[PDB]
Amino acid sequence: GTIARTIVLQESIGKGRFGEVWRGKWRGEEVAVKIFSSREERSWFREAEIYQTVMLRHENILGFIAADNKDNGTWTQLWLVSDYHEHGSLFDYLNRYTVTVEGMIKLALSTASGLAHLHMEIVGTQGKPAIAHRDLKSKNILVKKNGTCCIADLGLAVRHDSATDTIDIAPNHRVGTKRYMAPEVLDDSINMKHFESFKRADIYAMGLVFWEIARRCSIGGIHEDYQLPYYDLVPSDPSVEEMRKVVCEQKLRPNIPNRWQSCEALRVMAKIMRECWYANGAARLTALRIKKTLSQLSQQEGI
Ligand SMILES: Nc1cccc(Nc2ncnc3[nH]ccc(=O)c23)c1
Repeated sequence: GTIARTIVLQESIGKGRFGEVWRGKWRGEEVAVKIFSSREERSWFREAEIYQTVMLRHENILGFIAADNKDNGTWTQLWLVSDYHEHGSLFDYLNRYTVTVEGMIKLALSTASGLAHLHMEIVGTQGKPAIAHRDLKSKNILVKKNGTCCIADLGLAVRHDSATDTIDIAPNHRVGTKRYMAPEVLDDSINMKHFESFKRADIYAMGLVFWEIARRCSIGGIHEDYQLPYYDLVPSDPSVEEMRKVVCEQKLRPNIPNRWQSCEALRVMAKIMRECWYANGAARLTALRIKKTLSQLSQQEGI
């Protein structure tokens, strides 16, 4: 179509399970283009569908531009064009850098604001359904030039129909990254007919992302090396069974160092992590509550 024909692909930046991401140039601006082959149409259409949700746009959700198709004369490519963020993922960003207390708050608060907006239902003519991500992880969050985050990779999301309490794709199977799966997802006790259960599972994964950020907070030169949650307990690419034995059976969570109690910002962050990590989903903090807590901390710090 008219958009893909005017875009020049410059570099393949990533190869995921669904599609390949490229840095492209559109009307002289950098854009990110996710390309799927003809046989991945279901995945491409679903992601285009979630990104076109009414009232979805928010400073902390990846800016979607357009879905399109491009025929090179041999095969057709299915495109999803979005805003380009040079830092890339929060995973890449935390591996490369350490952050200040201010930097940590900015990353955590923006992640929570994006999640609170996904989770929020807006009632009306131009109403927005509540949305649950189902695959929140530091590799699915991007860092913007201003040091704030935006949630990306919404292709596995589910949308709620509030009047009937029904989910748009009626999920009957476990999806997402095994390492970040909530205890109720790992042991398959989650009620997949209960939308609030998917919001609660996202909060647990956001808790693990906050732990990743806090390790990289550098105070008086003190900080931890980058690690994925459960790095000390499971192998790389862990199985459901491996995760379940740790999270559900032994009931372990990532370690919270006592030295996070000697700094106010880290203390608040530690308290949030613990309250995201309860085995009972109903006891977890909401994304709005986390946003309110970190907004108060940001104000106190003068960011
Ligand atoms: N869901 C979705 C759809 C289309 C592109 C993307 N990825 C990106 N978007 C914007 N900047 C980026 N920078 C670096 C790596 C990326 O992967 C990236 C995700």
